[PDB]
Parts: sequence; C-alpha cells; structure tokens
Amino acid sequence: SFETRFEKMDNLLRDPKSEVNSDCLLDGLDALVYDLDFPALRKNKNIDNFLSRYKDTINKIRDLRMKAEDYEVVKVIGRGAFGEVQLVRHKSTRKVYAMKLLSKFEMIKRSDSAFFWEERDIMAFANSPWVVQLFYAFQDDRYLYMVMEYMPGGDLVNLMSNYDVPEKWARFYTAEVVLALDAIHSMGFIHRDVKPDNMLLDKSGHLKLADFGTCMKMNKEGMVRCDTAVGTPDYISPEVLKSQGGDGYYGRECDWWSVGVFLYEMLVGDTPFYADSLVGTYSKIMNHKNSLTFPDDNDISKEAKNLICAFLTDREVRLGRNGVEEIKRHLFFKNDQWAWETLRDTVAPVVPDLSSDIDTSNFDDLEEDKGEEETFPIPKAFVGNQLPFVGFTYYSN
Amino acid sequence: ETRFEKMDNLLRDPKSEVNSDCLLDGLDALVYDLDFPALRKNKNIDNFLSRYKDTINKIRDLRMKAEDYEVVKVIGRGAFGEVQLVRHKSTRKVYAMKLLSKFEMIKRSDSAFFWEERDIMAFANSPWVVQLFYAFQDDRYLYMVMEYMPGGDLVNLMSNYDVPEKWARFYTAEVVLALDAIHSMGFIHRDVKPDNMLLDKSGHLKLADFGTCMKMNKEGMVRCDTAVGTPDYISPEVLKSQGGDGYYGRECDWWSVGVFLYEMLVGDTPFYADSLVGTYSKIMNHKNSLTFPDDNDISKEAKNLICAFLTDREVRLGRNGVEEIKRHLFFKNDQWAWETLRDTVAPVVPDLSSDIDTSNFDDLEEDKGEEETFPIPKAFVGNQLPFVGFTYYSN
Ligand SMILES: O=C(NCCc1ccccc1)Nc1ccc2[nH]ncc2c1
Ligand SMILES: O=C(NCCc1ccccc1)Nc1ccc2[nH]ncc2c1
Repeated sequence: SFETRFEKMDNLLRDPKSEVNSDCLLDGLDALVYDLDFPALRKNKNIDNFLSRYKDTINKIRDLRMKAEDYEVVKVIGRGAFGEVQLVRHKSTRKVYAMKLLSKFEMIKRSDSAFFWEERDIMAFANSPWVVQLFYAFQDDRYLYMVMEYMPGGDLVNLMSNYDVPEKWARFYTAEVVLALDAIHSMGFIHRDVKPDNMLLDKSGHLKLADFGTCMKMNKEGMVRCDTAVGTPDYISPEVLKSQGGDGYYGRECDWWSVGVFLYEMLVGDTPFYADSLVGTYSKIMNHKNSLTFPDDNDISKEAKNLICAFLTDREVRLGRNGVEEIKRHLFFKNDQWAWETLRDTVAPVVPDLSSDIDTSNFDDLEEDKGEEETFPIPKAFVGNQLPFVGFTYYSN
Repeated sequence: ETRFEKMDNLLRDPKSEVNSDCLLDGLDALVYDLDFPALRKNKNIDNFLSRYKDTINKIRDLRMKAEDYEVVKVIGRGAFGEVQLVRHKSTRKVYAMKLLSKFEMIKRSDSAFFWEERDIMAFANSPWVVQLFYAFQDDRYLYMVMEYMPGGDLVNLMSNYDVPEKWARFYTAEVVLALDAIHSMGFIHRDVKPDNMLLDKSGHLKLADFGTCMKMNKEGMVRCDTAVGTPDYISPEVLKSQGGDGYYGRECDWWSVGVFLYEMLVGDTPFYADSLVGTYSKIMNHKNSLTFPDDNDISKEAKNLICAFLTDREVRLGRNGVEEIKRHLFFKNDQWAWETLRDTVAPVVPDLSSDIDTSNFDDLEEDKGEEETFPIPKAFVGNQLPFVGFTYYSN
C-alpha cells in the first residue's frame, strides 16, 4: 500500500481526474499569460520580465496543444445561449464529432462561470453506454470547447414529432432512460431536468443522455439544493418547484417524476401539465393531484397508466424512492423482445438511415452565429478573467 | 500523435521551461501571489483560491521542501543568504545547502544571477565544479542542495599552514584547470578567491559560488558597467568598468589567480590597505603599488608568474590561451602532470571524525538575532514570478 511523496506527486501529474495533471497545469500558465499581457500590467517589472521569458514557449505551446483550428465546422446542430453545438471533423484524423462551444465573455458577464464542471466530469468519466462521452475538452481566451461523440439519431423530441409512438416503443425508450438515469445516480449526480430534448439516439438508434449542465453532486444524504433554476417547468417535479422558493432539499426521486412525464408524453401526445402559459403549467403541476387526467381517446394499457401515476405523485410515495429495482419490476416493462441486461443489444424501434458520416437529417438546421465577439475592458491591474477556467482541459488518452 | 509526442517531451526535459517542475512552480507562485485579503475582494481570485486550496496544500507537502532536511550547522553567510550543513532526515545523506532570500534579491534587485549558478552546478558534470543535486523553493527562499566539501576552503588552509611553493604550485594548478573548465562552458567566474576554493575529502579542489558568473558573447567578452567580486581580488578592468564602458574577457579570472598565489607565498594580499578605498586605489595603481618584501626568499619563477598575472589585461598571462599558463616555468615539476593532476595525492588530506565534521569551517552563529521579511500587496505584485522554473531534481 505505501508510496513515497515523490510517487504520489508523480501520480497526481498523470491522473486524468487530478486537478494537477499536466494538462491542468498548462492551463494555469496559459491563463496567467493571457491575463497579464497588457501594456499597463507590463509596467510592473516582475510581470514584464516573466512574459519576456515565457512568450516564445507559450506561443509554441499554444500551437501544439489541441485548438479550435484543428477542426472544420460542418454545420450547427444546436444552440444554448452560452454558445452552440457544431458538427465538426478533425483535420488530421478526419473523424467526425459534436463540439460544444461555451462563451467565456457571456459566462463572466452573466456571472455564471462555475456550472460546467459536472457536465465535464460526467461525460469524461461516466464510461457508460448510456452517456454521451467527452473525448476532448480544451480552451482559448474566448471559448471553452467540448468534443463529444456525435449522435446522428437525433433527439426524442424529433422522434415523437415524426412518429406515432406505440406502447411497445415507449416501453423501450422508457427502459433505456431508467438505466441511463440509474447510471448517473450511481455516479452521485442528480440530473434535475430530464426531458426528450436531453435524450439522443446513436447510429444504432439506442438512447444516451446528453446535456448535463444542470446536474448536481449529491451530499451524503443523497440530497441537493438547486443552484440555478431551470427554464421550462414542464418536466419538473413539485418539490423542485417548491424548493426554488427557498423551502429546501430534494433527492434523486425528482428525476423519476420527469420519467413519468416523459412516458405520458410519448403515449398521450402532450405533456400532462401542458398549458399555454408558464404560470398555468406551474399551477397545474402544484395541483397535480387534481390536474392529472388521462385522455378521451383510449384506455391505454392499465400497466402504463399505472406506471405513470406511480411516478407522478408526492415524493414520499413515489416509485423509485426505494431504489431502481422496484421500478424495473413494474409489470409495464414485461415483454418478449428484451431483458434489462440485454436491452442495448436488442434491435431498436427506429434505426436511422444515414447517407454519410456527415448526415444531419435528424437535426433542425441552424445558420451560424455571424454576430460579433465582445471583449472585456483592458485590465489596469490583474483581473484574472481566465482564472475560473483553469483546469478545464482534458484529453482521453 | 507527433504533436502529442513533442508535448510530453517538453514536459520531461530538465532544461525545458514547460517541464513539470516549472508548471508546478507556476501554480505555486500564482497562489502565493494571489492570497491576500485585498486581492480576495476580486471574485475570480477568491474563487480560484478556494477551488485550489486543498491541492496547493497537498502539493507543497509532496514536493521537496526545507523540513525534509535537518540543519547541522551554518557554514557560511553571503548577505544574500547562508549555507548550511544539512542531513536529509530520511536518506541520512549530508549536503551543503545554500539559502537565497527572495526578499533581499527583490529589494536589491539583482534577481537573475542564481539561474546560471544553478545551471553551472547542475550541468557542469566536472570534477572541478561542486555538484548541485536539487533546487527548490518556498515563498521566502531559494534552496540549492550541493555536495558537501568537508575539506573546507583555501582561507582556512592558509590560516592553519605556511604554504610551501610545492603546495602553492599544486593549488594554483588545480585552480587553473577548474577555471578553464568554467570558461569552456562559456562563463567568466568573476569572483575568484580562496574563499570560493573548496577541498573534497581527498583534499582535491573544486570551485563554488557561481553567483557572480556571466555568460560570454560569441567574441568571448561581456559588456558590464558594475564592479563585482571582492575588493582584494578585483582586477583593474572590472574595477574600472564601474560607471561605464566595461567590455572584457576571461583574463580577469587570471588576474585573481595571481592575487591568490601572492597571498599563499607572501602571507598578505598584494593590494592590502586599511580601507576599501586604499585597496581600490592600489589596484588602479598596480604597476607602482605591487612589491615583494625585502629580502624575501621566494623563487624568481614564482614572482615571475605572479607578475605575469598581475598586469594589464592586454599583456596578461592567459590572454593568448590557457596553454601559455600551463607552460610557465613555475609549474615545472617531476611529481605531477597536467592531464592527471587530480589523480595524485593532495598536499593536505583532511582528517575527518564523521560525515558531519565541521572542523574546517569557522564557527558561525545560527541567528542569535531576530527574524523578518515581506511587504503586503493591495494589488497583484507577482513577487514570485521571477523564481518560476527554479525547482530542479537531479534524475
Ligand atoms: O445539441 C445539444 N444541445 C443543444 C443546445 C445547447 C445547449 C447547451 C449549450 C449549447 C447548445 N447537445 C448535444 C450534445 C452532444 C451531441 N452529440 N451529437 C449531437 C449532440 C448534441
Ligand atoms: O559557503 C559557501 N558560500 C558562502 C557565502 C555565501 C554566498 C552566497 C550566498 C550564501 C552564502 N558555499 C559553499 C558551496 C558548496 C559547499 N559544499 N560544501 C561546503 C560548501 C560551501
């Protein structure tokens, strides 16, 4: 078991999960150079000499390390207000990826600069067939970049829009979502907004969760307190809505509420609390005991209705509070084609037809930003706008 | 691939500025220079420090640090710091450790000289040069861990013995070979004196204290306007360089060898005066002020070599190359040859009681005074920036 301090330090340098690995320490240097190199700061001789020593090295370093220029932008497949996601191809290797851009200017300006660490951690390290993998994270003075596996299947909002979804399909996607969420919970995170938008389909048509921006690490009780609120309330549980008003802590069962809403949406065609205003939806959700209604059309399988109602319910009695096994045993999951352990080896309901490795047909097309880069006022003294981003770089090795 | 390959080369190279040691020094320097209450008003700064607090604590502990060594005794003081005989608490190995005050070096300026000192000792790989094993630092000091030279220096030797011409010939010869090794690396030493000449356990000589060294241009010269060295040994060219126009070559080290030889044989320095000023004046006036006692018993050839060293640079012995020094008649002898000189039996082989024996160094008080240093930034100063990259591990 014993290791010398020298061995320990050496492990720290090579460990991908370490904040002191080489790539992380390169960040520090790179950031310091960015933030010190202005004519006013250079009147300090300490700073001026430091930068003279290090600027040859720093320019060559910035040249060797991975950079935005290493990738061609094929098309824009998503937009998030801190930036966007682009289909890219690497120049040397020709491999195709999805690349997320995050704007350092906006994050600083809007003073939301800490939110992406969970998403980095999850996608880099989950090592699960249920989670979009992060291959490379890098940065320049303007953006953070995340190079992810491309998911040409597109998302579940698209699929629900192009198809009428039978119970057999719904059972399949629901089950894959149950397993994805359990993987995330097992990593110690609560997702906090689960919804069709966050569910991507791969080449074989099997689901993975993407977009981990709202995830939070559970404490030892398995609880979190939402930091950021979220956007649309449609898939959000009552206890999460209430906690937004300062009330308290919630646990992972908030994610299972969302699955309930999702199931309902696939089967019924609308979300169960839908309303043409935000406040109308918020109200329906709080009033869920009364507001939850099953449709005119059909009596859909009672097992389905039963599962949905088991999810949409106060947290103390909600399905999943006793763990994921009680969910997997629900009669709604009983079927011929697959078992829980073999689920991902099954042939999927919709397998995408793809003309090229570049085919975006499952994504709504977006033009381009074409807007212009804003810059901070020039430092009169050390400001350190790059400091929050030190340690972001990551290379799967 | 090839991009990824060069990168981890830069990360490994002991001479690379992006190597692991430098990268760690960067972060460590950054944290020291940011962590103050005024600076923590800034949220970027405050959040960065909270985020790295535990890791910085961890790293400071894992890396080589002062508490790893036990201080046996203080064996020298340079006003920019001191040298301590130390024992590594774990390996039990003994070393000489120099401490250089960051405060003093910033205060007095001259914060760049330790770079070449570190490099010469780390990479010389010469029997004539004290080896550096490790260099490290904390917020207060730079540390250099060097081989210990239990023989002590030439000053201690001269205080204990009358030095016969036979010994003087040996030590001057070793000094000549050592200086030449340094010139071949591309440096002028500039502070050559008995105090910087150390004897190993077998009584053979090494140079130490390279803090005054300067790299020669491709012409073999340096351009410098500041008198350096120590008053008894300073050459007229270096003394003159004060207030402008100094351009000079390696032969200033040769001048100092002549002072050394005179002092061994005569028993006084050739330019001695009761004041610095008298000494500087005698040195500028050297053509007139240099005398030997009447009626001395010193040999002509010894006096000839001394006079051939202490004269104006353009005619100085060594001007044309080291060979003309080695051929001088004073060195002619049947005991040793130049190529094997360091394999012979030294004149005085020290008698040592333990690996800890200090008997060849003057007792130096450990403190006996008070402690202090540092000012406090209300904006980022970067007082640690000039030291980033100093840390070194021989490996
Ligand atoms: O498209 C998105 N998000 C859309 C909006 C957005 C949100 C935050 C930041 C920027 C944009 N994500 C994504 C992730 C991995 C992927 N692999 N393949 C497609 C694909 C898409
Ligand atoms: O003791 C000194 N120098 C004294 C003066 C000084 C100058 C600048 C900064 C601090 C002190 N040097 C030294 C070097 C290697 C050594 N190995 N063994 C002894 C031994 C001594």
